[PDB]
Amino acid sequence: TTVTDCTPGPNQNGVTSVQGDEYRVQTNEWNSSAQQCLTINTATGAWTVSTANFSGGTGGAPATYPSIYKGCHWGNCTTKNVGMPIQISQIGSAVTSWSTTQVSSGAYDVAYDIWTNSTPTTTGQPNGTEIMIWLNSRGGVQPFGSQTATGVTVAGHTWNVWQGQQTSWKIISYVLTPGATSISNLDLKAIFADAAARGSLNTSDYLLDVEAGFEIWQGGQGLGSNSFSVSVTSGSAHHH
Ligand SMILES: [Cl-]
Ligand SMILES: [Cl-]
Ligand code: NA
Ligand code: NA
Ligand code: NA
Ligand code: NA
Ligand code: NA
Ligand SMILES: [Zn+2]
Ligand SMILES: [Zn+2]
Ligand SMILES: [Zn+2]
Ligand SMILES: [Zn+2]
Repeated sequence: TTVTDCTPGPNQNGVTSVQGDEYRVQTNEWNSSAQQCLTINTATGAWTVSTANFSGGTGGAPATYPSIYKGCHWGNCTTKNVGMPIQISQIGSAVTSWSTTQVSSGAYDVAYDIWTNSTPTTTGQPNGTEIMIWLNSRGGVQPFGSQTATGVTVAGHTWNVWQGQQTSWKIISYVLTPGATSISNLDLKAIFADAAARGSLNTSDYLLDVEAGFEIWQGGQGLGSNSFSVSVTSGSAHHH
């Protein structure tokens, strides 16, 4: 039940189904051909960056974003107990937990990447909002855009907020302050409400996916995911 995927970027994505295809793990080396290997437990969904040593500057785009997700990434979709796509305004609840393993070397973030879109499906780049949630970072890396709030309270935690404009979507990043290696029962509905209040999210958009992993600029070996869960609910109770 343990698989190792080194699919080289920048144009190939290696995608591994885990936990009955409730989640998928992707190499997603979207900006590099440097060696990157993931080791993935398909029963538990745990994974590790077992081989990586990225080099380059700490500015601009990262080399890679190896990640686990529920929902659709560029048309590659999970198939069990999904709850997405769903219009943000129609979400009943949305909760996630993530436990990570970090290394005190290199330059990276430890981040959720959450996509929204005007229509419920897309084959490519979402056109709504990218919501990032940085549990931690090191090595001097910073979020896209500009810091627009400092030490704000959202969904029971304290954050700095960064907002930016990409070519066809808006980005908002919640930077946990101080950083940590895990988060439990994070209320994404509360995050979405805040992002809408701050002008970064149209709540008529569809939520496409919830991803978590590491944007890596330098290093990367030994970063990992111990456990990951996403629950997005809708509809009413009904048994047959
Ligand atoms: Cl910007
Ligand atoms: Cl689950
Ligand atoms: Na499940
Ligand atoms: Na660079
Ligand atoms: Na980024
Ligand atoms: Na991004
Ligand atoms: Na809530
Ligand atoms: Zn990708
Ligand atoms: Zn906290
Ligand atoms: Zn905690
Ligand atoms: Zn905490």
